[PDB]
Amino acid sequence: FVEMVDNLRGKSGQGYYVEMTVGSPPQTLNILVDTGSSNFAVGAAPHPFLHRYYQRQLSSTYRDLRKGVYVPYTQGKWEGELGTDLVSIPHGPNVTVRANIAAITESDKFFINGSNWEGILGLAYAEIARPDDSLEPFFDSLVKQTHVPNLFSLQLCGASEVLASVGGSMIIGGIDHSLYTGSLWYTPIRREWYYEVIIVRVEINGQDLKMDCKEYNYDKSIVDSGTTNLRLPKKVFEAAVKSIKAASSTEKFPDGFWLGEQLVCWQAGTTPWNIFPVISLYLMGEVTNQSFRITILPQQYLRPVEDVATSQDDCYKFAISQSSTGTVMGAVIMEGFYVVFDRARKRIGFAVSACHVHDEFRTAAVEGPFVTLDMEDCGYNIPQTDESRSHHHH
Ligand SMILES: CC(C)Oc1cccc(CN2CC[C@@]3(C[C@@H]2C)CN(C)S(=O)(=O)N3c2cccc(F)c2)c1
Ligand SMILES: [Zn+2]
Repeated sequence: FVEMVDNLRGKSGQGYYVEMTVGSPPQTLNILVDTGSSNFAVGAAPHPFLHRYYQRQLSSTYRDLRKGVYVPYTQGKWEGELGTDLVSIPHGPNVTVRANIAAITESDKFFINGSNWEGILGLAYAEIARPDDSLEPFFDSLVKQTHVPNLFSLQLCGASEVLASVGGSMIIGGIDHSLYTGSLWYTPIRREWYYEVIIVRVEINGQDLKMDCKEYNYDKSIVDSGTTNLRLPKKVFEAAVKSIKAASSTEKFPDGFWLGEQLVCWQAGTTPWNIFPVISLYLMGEVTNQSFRITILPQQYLRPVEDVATSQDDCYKFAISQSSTGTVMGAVIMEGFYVVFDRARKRIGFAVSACHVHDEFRTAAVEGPFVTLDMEDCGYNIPQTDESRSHHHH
């Protein structure tokens, strides 16, 4: 799928985007690739952080749905007008789809200054689409309207006045064998809403965290290309950081470092990578009682940032952070691997990425099988609110 290799770009820590065209004539837009949301939404009015926006009135193929949408999150929000229009991905399949499109008219702390993207491509399922699950996500429309297989795969490749440029591949409708090495291991998608998975075990430098495995998935664990960090539930983050601190103890970093709010530096090329441990997440296998592990290096969890005030040093940000909404396997995890979102088979595949950052001593790894007799259920059941229970699903 050569035509789709290297079709993603971005700035380190500001997301990966794909170029898309919307309307007739086609309006070129850079769109955030987000497996953690399900709406196709685009800046549609001026904003200080946008180099352009979607102009609905200028598309001959635009159809107004005469319905607005309000999308609040913890860290930001967007609102807009719903409609449909012709959509294509120039470095994607040779097809045009009529998809739903939310024209963003108002937002707060959503767009990022310098990110070079003006919209979002929510690749997750209809269950989490706003306003409700009847608003068909883009990927669902693409599959229904064309002969494109119900699968996509992501190879996110990790990195003085600007942030480092990043690259990647979104292979729509297939798996490209040049993007990975070794075996491709699959973990079941628990439920089709977010790309929800189950973590059965966590090790830091081969050492088991020894927590009740439901703690790893409290309240869920998701694969999210739209999130930079590896985000872990409070108790898990504490145990993990305690362990990384102990292995790296010859270096006494400020508190701000471990909170992910401060860079730590070393003379160029002298970074002591070997004092930092590998992190292994064991994911539920397709077979009962089996698991496989995905192992990341500090090259994935220590994000490179070039200091204006310290240009001659290699500086890093700690990219593991606390969560109150479960585990989020963001770019920190994804950059080590080629990830296959096999929707047709309700499973997620992981293989060692041909582009992952490593050294001469260690590599990111995907290894299995690991067996457990009479394996306990590691899944958490989210308390059901009266509001969600009341929803009908016709
Ligand atoms: C590329 C990254 C760096 O920035 C992003 C900017 C916009 C959307 C996304 C994708 N994605 C990231 C996580 C998300 C939901 C959002 C769609 C869920 N979380 C619970 S959240 O509230 O943090 N939240 C978030 C983060 C920033 C702004 C916002 F409104 C919500 C990422
Ligand atoms: Zn009903």
